[PDB]
Amino acid sequence: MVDAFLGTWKLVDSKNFDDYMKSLGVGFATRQVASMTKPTTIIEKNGDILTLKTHSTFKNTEISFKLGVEFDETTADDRKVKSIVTLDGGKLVHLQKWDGQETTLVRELIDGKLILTLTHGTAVCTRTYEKEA
Ligand SMILES: C[C@@H](C(=O)O)c1ccc(-c2ccccc2)c(F)c1
Ligand SMILES: C[C@@H](C(=O)O)c1ccc(-c2ccccc2)c(F)c1
Repeated sequence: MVDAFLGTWKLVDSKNFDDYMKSLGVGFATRQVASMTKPTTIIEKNGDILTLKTHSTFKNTEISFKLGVEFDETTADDRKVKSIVTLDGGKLVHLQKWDGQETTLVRELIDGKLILTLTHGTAVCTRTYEKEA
Protein backbone atom coordinates (compact mmCIF):
# COMPACT_ATOMS: atom_id res chain seq x y z
CA MET A 1 0.00 0.00 0.00
CA VAL A 2 0.95 3.75 -0.37
CA ASP A 3 0.86 3.48 3.46
CA ALA A 4 4.32 1.87 3.42
CA PHE A 5 5.73 5.25 2.27
CA LEU A 6 4.37 7.10 5.31
CA GLY A 7 6.70 8.33 8.02
CA THR A 8 10.05 10.09 8.52
CA TRP A 9 12.98 9.25 6.26
CA LYS A 10 16.59 10.45 6.54
CA LEU A 11 19.01 10.67 3.61
CA VAL A 12 21.74 7.95 3.83
CA ASP A 13 23.12 7.88 0.19
CA SER A 14 23.19 10.20 -2.85
CA LYS A 15 24.47 9.72 -6.41
CA ASN A 16 24.63 12.42 -9.12
CA PHE A 17 22.59 15.12 -7.33
CA ASP A 18 25.00 17.81 -8.59
CA ASP A 19 24.29 16.70 -12.20
CA TYR A 20 20.56 16.84 -11.58
CA MET A 21 20.77 20.31 -10.00
CA LYS A 22 23.01 21.63 -12.85
CA SER A 23 20.44 20.31 -15.35
CA LEU A 24 17.84 22.66 -13.74
CA GLY A 25 20.26 25.64 -13.77
CA VAL A 26 20.84 25.72 -10.01
CA GLY A 27 23.77 28.06 -9.23
CA PHE A 28 27.11 26.65 -8.00
CA ALA A 29 26.82 28.12 -4.44
CA THR A 30 23.40 26.47 -3.92
CA ARG A 31 24.73 23.18 -5.40
CA GLN A 32 27.61 23.25 -2.95
CA VAL A 33 25.27 23.63 0.11
CA ALA A 34 22.84 21.03 -1.22
CA SER A 35 25.66 18.50 -1.86
CA MET A 36 26.29 18.37 1.89
CA THR A 37 22.73 18.51 3.37
CA LYS A 38 21.08 15.33 4.60
CA PRO A 39 17.40 16.22 4.41
CA THR A 40 14.51 14.53 6.21
CA THR A 41 11.46 13.54 4.02
CA ILE A 42 8.18 13.28 5.95
CA ILE A 43 5.16 11.69 4.22
CA GLU A 44 1.76 11.90 5.88
CA LYS A 45 -1.86 11.16 4.80
CA ASN A 46 -5.29 12.41 5.77
CA GLY A 47 -7.83 10.42 3.79
CA ASP A 48 -6.76 10.74 0.18
CA ILE A 49 -4.64 13.91 0.77
CA LEU A 50 -0.90 13.27 1.03
CA THR A 51 1.55 15.79 2.44
CA LEU A 52 5.24 15.51 1.61
CA LYS A 53 7.68 17.65 3.54
CA THR A 54 11.42 17.95 3.17
CA HIS A 55 13.42 19.53 5.98
CA SER A 56 17.09 20.47 6.10
CA THR A 57 19.50 23.12 7.36
CA PHE A 58 19.25 24.86 3.98
CA LYS A 59 15.60 24.66 3.07
CA ASN A 60 12.16 23.42 3.84
CA THR A 61 9.52 22.40 1.33
CA GLU A 62 6.06 21.10 1.66
CA ILE A 63 3.39 20.01 -0.84
CA SER A 64 -0.07 18.53 -0.35
CA PHE A 65 -1.94 16.74 -3.14
CA LYS A 66 -4.60 14.28 -3.98
CA LEU A 67 -3.16 11.25 -5.85
CA GLY A 68 -3.86 11.47 -9.62
CA VAL A 69 -5.10 15.10 -9.46
CA GLU A 70 -3.00 17.92 -10.97
CA PHE A 71 -1.76 20.75 -8.69
CA ASP A 72 0.25 23.91 -9.15
CA GLU A 73 3.59 23.77 -7.27
CA THR A 74 6.04 26.63 -6.68
CA THR A 75 9.30 24.67 -6.43
CA ALA A 76 12.12 25.63 -4.05
CA ASP A 77 13.97 27.36 -7.02
CA ASP A 78 10.78 29.30 -8.02
CA ARG A 79 9.83 27.16 -11.04
CA LYS A 80 6.06 27.67 -11.52
CA VAL A 81 5.12 24.09 -12.51
CA LYS A 82 2.07 21.83 -13.14
CA SER A 83 2.46 18.67 -11.06
CA ILE A 84 0.80 15.28 -10.50
CA VAL A 85 1.66 12.44 -8.11
CA THR A 86 0.43 8.91 -8.71
CA LEU A 87 1.11 5.31 -7.75
CA ASP A 88 2.56 3.40 -10.72
CA GLY A 89 3.87 -0.14 -10.24
CA GLY A 90 3.90 0.47 -6.54
CA LYS A 91 6.11 3.56 -6.94
CA LEU A 92 5.12 7.07 -5.95
CA VAL A 93 5.68 9.09 -9.22
CA HIS A 94 5.80 12.91 -8.97
CA LEU A 95 5.87 14.59 -12.44
CA GLN A 96 6.53 18.32 -12.80
CA LYS A 97 5.88 20.19 -16.17
CA TRP A 98 6.88 23.68 -17.02
CA ASP A 99 7.76 25.31 -20.37
CA GLY A 100 7.51 21.96 -22.15
CA GLN A 101 10.17 20.64 -19.70
CA GLU A 102 9.52 17.69 -17.41
CA THR A 103 11.17 16.16 -14.37
CA THR A 104 10.16 13.02 -12.51
CA LEU A 105 10.74 12.24 -8.85
CA VAL A 106 10.08 8.51 -8.42
CA ARG A 107 10.01 6.92 -4.93
CA GLU A 108 10.01 3.20 -4.20
CA LEU A 109 10.66 0.93 -1.31
CA ILE A 110 13.40 -1.73 -1.54
CA ASP A 111 14.47 -3.79 1.51
CA GLY A 112 12.85 -1.19 3.84
CA LYS A 113 14.72 1.74 2.30
CA LEU A 114 13.15 4.51 0.24
CA ILE A 115 14.88 5.10 -3.11
CA LEU A 116 14.23 8.43 -4.87
CA THR A 117 15.18 8.64 -8.54
CA LEU A 118 15.24 12.21 -9.93
CA THR A 119 15.31 12.50 -13.76
CA HIS A 120 15.61 15.70 -15.81
CA GLY A 121 16.74 15.30 -19.39
CA THR A 122 19.79 12.98 -19.26
CA ALA A 123 20.53 13.71 -15.59
CA VAL A 124 19.57 10.87 -13.25
CA CYS A 125 20.14 11.12 -9.49
CA THR A 126 19.52 8.28 -7.03
CA ARG A 127 19.07 9.10 -3.36
CA THR A 128 18.47 6.60 -0.59
CA TYR A 129 16.61 7.30 2.67
CA GLU A 130 16.28 5.18 5.84
CA LYS A 131 13.32 5.22 8.17
CA GLU A 132 13.41 7.13 11.47
CA ALA A 133 11.24 6.11 14.49
C1 LIG B 1 13.55 15.37 -1.95
C2 LIG B 1 14.59 16.30 -1.62
C3 LIG B 1 15.67 15.27 -1.38
O1 LIG B 1 16.14 14.71 -2.43
O2 LIG B 1 15.98 14.93 -0.29
C4 LIG B 1 14.81 17.39 -2.65
C5 LIG B 1 14.77 18.75 -2.33
C6 LIG B 1 14.89 19.72 -3.30
C7 LIG B 1 15.19 19.37 -4.61
C8 LIG B 1 15.40 20.42 -5.63
C9 LIG B 1 14.48 21.46 -5.72
C10 LIG B 1 14.65 22.46 -6.67
C11 LIG B 1 15.72 22.42 -7.55
C12 LIG B 1 16.65 21.41 -7.46
C13 LIG B 1 16.46 20.39 -6.53
C14 LIG B 1 15.32 18.02 -4.86
F1 LIG B 1 15.57 17.63 -6.10
C15 LIG B 1 15.06 17.04 -3.92
C1 LIG C 1 18.17 18.91 -1.02
C2 LIG C 1 17.49 20.08 -0.41
C3 LIG C 1 18.13 20.48 0.90
O1 LIG C 1 19.34 20.60 1.06
O2 LIG C 1 17.35 20.62 1.91
C4 LIG C 1 17.42 21.30 -1.31
C5 LIG C 1 16.48 22.28 -1.07
C6 LIG C 1 16.39 23.41 -1.87
C7 LIG C 1 17.22 23.56 -2.98
C8 LIG C 1 17.20 24.79 -3.81
C9 LIG C 1 17.52 24.74 -5.14
C10 LIG C 1 17.58 25.90 -5.89
C11 LIG C 1 17.30 27.13 -5.30
C12 LIG C 1 17.02 27.19 -3.97
C13 LIG C 1 16.98 26.03 -3.22
C14 LIG C 1 18.15 22.58 -3.19
F1 LIG C 1 18.94 22.69 -4.25
C15 LIG C 1 18.26 21.45 -2.41
